[PDB]
Amino acid sequence: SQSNRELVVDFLSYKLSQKGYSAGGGGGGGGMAAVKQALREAGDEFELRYRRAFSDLTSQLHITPGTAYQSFEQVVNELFRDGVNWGRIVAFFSFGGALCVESVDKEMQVLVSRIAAWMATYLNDHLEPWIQENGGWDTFVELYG
Ligand SMILES: CC(C)(CSc1ccccc1)Nc1ccc(S(=O)(=O)NC(=O)c2ccc(N3CCN(Cc4ccccc4-c4ccccc4)CC3)cc2)cc1[N+](=O)[O-]
Repeated sequence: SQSNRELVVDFLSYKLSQKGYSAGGGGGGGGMAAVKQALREAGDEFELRYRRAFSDLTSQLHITPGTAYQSFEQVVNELFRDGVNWGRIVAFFSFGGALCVESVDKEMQVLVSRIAAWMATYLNDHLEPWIQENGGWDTFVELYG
């Protein structure tokens, strides 16, 4: 669903903007303004909390011009290996943002667009099914937002 794609572009932009960088922002364009906000906030606390499992994980996969989508999907699978939930859902995004920020550091913003697509796909072929069977996103905001 295009809706999801909007969240990715928005979340990614917010993550990049936090490090000074910039990109095609999405905090107002489409709809689901509440979802975007609730997500951004949820992402912040994500990194903050949790001592281990975060700084090392990001290193597990180093997105590269040669890297394939299959290599990125494997990292995501591990995240949702013991089921799926709003808690882990945020991880998916927080993980993508980190990759984008890294690509920029190595003068590879072009990769950013790629990560965005890779996320949109997995989002509509793994979590999408679950999200629909959990009160959609509206619930994520009602509980966490
Ligand atoms: C109230 C508050 C606002 C507090 S902050 C918060 C805490 C946890 C999750 C979200 C928000 N939100 C809040 C509280 C509790 C909840 S909750 O549904 O009970 N969910 C959790 O507590 C929770 C979910 C997943 C977790 N890991 C992710 C993947 N693994 C490696 C791991 C750990 C960390 C990062 C990446 C990875 C990872 C990387 C690469 C591949 C796979 C996994 C191990 C650890 C740890 C805790 C959700 C939310 N939520 O917003 O969705």
